[PDB]
This record gives sequence, structure tokens and C-alpha cells, in this order.
Amino acid sequence: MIKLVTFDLDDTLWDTAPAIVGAEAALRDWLAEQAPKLGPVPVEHLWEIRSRLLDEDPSFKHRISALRRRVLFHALEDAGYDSDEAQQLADESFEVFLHGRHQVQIFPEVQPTLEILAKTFTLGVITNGNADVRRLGLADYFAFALCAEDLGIGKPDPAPFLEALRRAKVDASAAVHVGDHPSDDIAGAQQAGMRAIWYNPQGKAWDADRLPDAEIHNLSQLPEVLARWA
Amino acid sequence: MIKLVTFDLDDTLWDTAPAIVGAEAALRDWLAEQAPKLGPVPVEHLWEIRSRLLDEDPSFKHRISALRRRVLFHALEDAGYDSDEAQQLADESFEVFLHGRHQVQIFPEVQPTLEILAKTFTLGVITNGNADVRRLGLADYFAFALCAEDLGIGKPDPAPFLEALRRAKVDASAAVHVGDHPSDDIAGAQQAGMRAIWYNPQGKAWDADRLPDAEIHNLSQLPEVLARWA
Ligand SMILES: [Mg+2]
Ligand SMILES: [Mg+2]
Repeated sequence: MIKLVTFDLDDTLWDTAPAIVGAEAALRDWLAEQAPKLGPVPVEHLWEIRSRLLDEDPSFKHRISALRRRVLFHALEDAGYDSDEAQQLADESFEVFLHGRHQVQIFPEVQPTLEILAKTFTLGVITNGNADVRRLGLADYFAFALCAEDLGIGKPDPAPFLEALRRAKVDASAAVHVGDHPSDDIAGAQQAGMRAIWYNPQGKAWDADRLPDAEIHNLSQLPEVLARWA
Repeated sequence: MIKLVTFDLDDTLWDTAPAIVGAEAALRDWLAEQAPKLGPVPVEHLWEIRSRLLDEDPSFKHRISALRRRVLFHALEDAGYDSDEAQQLADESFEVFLHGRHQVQIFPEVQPTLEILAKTFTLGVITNGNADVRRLGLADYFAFALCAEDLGIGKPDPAPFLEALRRAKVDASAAVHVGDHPSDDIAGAQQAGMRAIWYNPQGKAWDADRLPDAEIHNLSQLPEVLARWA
């Protein structure tokens, strides 16, 4: 019997692109006004900085919020601001980015289904990103929410899955992870010993030899799918 | 005595930022027109694909045009388009980017100075980017123009500098490189045995032990600086 069901956030519970596009635009406009010494910055330029940081410390890849604040800092300093005002503007502009990326549209299928599942399963979140369920309508459905930045390591590494299993106190064979990414969610959870349900609403083809343990196109299929393994 | 002067392009012969920003926007606009299925894509989403390609083939960093075309390809195809239409769209959208990329405003100090220098020195270009002087009114001042994409290796590696010396048929002690970047241009050229002149119009501070052989804020200072080493 399945005791634990964990879920990926971006493109599993909502479409990721729109809220991140809006967040970028918001970050952009706030800098144009509040840091007018930085000026129109090509995507190319933040990346140059980002890549230097990742070369100096590759583990930054698992700390996406810290990484972005640091990139913003270096860009600001390098455009003329005092170390102190740069840090302070970096901090403020990031908080504007982060408020923006939380303006997501949760799929309609999500709340009704989480409510059903919570009657019978312990539920958790495992995300590489910086969407925080407490900021959304969702904190109360989940026993816990894990993110790579707090762990210092992200999916598909075993660590985040093992930590979920620890917090629930269940063995891998009693757990299912649900997500949209073939490598991060599916292969990741399976290599940690769990079952994995692939969320594929657009009906994409699967191309790895090990199959998802199930595939769905709508989250409200979860209760029937999980009952298979009861 | 000085026979060869080589010059970096971006941020030494013109401001880097504006033409590239315009290019990104033109690229953005043309794709909303001819590739409606891709839709508004977060900068973050291109970085992931870019990062993926740089993983399978790290030498992609020296092929910036080819790299962008491949990233455009994968985003279009992974947006639904067939391998055929993706590739034609990638290729076409890239040419639009590249055209916009060449709408630079050459510093007024440049042409008058190149004309003077050309009378007594061999002039060359050494760049990691995809600005092509042949597409600009500047082509006639230069004997050669090396880019990292054609050499498969970029500054600060000594290879592009050593190639320049071979094209001009002179020894390193007979050569000077002019550039804005402390590592790519200055340290790079000096480690290859050349003299290096730091283009620093904004009056930034220099913080490496080894000094640029000279520092200027206006390209028209070159004739007098070069005369020091005659
Ligand atoms: Mg996801
Ligand atoms: Mg440059």
C-alpha cells in the first residue's frame, strides 16, 4: 500500500511559462525605474555573469534564488553602484521578481484532487524551483514541501526523494511521485525506489526504456491510478 | 618595432548593449509572427536548453551563432514543430537576429583613427562574438578578422592571438592588441607575448598586478601611444 504521494510544482500543478514571463517583465521595469544606471540589459549579459558564478561554484545551480540575487548584485556593481546599494537593490528587485513568479494560475483540477487524496495519503512537494506553496493557496494540503535550495541539491539526485521518505517515515516502495519531467521527476523518483506517475496533458511521446509507472493527462485521474497499487 | 595592431569589437569600437537588445526584440517579434506555437518563452527556458547543449558539447561556447540556432531549433521543435519546419524557422529567425545584431553605432572616434593607423600598421580584428566587420563599413581598414567560431577557440586563450601574428607575418613583440576586457583582451594578448592597450572610456579601476601596456579613454589616442614603442 501507498502511503506517500509527492508532487512537482512547475508544469504539474500550473503552467510555468506565463508567471515567469510576467516576473521577468516586472523585474525589468523595476530596474529601469529604480536602478536607471543599469539600463537596457541584453539577456546575453546576465548569462555571462551567471556562467562565471557557476564556474566558480557549480553548486549554485541548486540555489536558484541566491544565484539570481548574486547575478543582479554583480550587474549592479559593474554598472556603477556601491557594494552596499548594489546589494540592497539586488535584494529589492529580486523580491519583486519572486512576488511576480507566484502569480500562477493553479489548474482547476488541482484543489479538488488534493482534497480527495489527503483523506488517504500523506502528501508532499519536491521542487527544484522557488515557488513556495505557502504563498499560494496550497500549504495546508501538504505535510511538507522540499526544495533544492534548502537541500542544496535537486532532482534527479536521490537526496530530495530520500528526504521526503524520511519525513513521511515510509519506504520507497510505499511512495509515488507525480511530475511532468521525464528525467527530473520520473527517472529521478524511480532511481530512488519510488513509483512515478508522468503528468503528460499534451500527450507527448515517452522515449526512455524504463516506463513511467503510469501516465495521466489530468490530475483527477490520480485516485483511480493510485488505487491500482493499493 | 610595431607592425600589427589588433582590436576587439564589442565595447571597444561601439557600445555592446543597444544593438543586441534590439536584436533580441526583433528576434522576439519575428517569432511571434512566423512561429505562433512557440509563444512567450521565459529567458529562463532558453538558458536550460543552452545549458544542456553546453553539457553534451562544451566547445559550443566558441560557436555562439551555431549555439543560438540550435537552441532556437529545440525550443521550436519542442513547441510542436517538425524537424523540418523547426530548422527552417531556427535558421530564418537567426538571420533576423544577426541582422539586428549588426545595427551598431560605431563610435565617431573610430573611422578617423583606423584611417590614420592603416597607413602605417597592419590592422586586424580578434573577436569571440558574431559581429562581422565585413557587414559593416569598417571592413576595408582590416587585413583580417578572426572570430572564435571560425577558429574553434576564443580569447583569452593564446591561439587566436598566435593566429593573428601568422596572418600578419610578424612576431609578438611587433604587435599590440586593443580591447576593453581586462581578462579576454589585456591578459590574453600579454600572455601571448603582445603588448596590450586597455580601452577604458568609463574610467574603471584596474586591479591586476600586471598593468596594461597603456590605457586610453579615446581611440584617437592610439597614434601617440603607439609612437612610444616605435
Ligand atoms: Mg515540473
Ligand atoms: Mg569587448
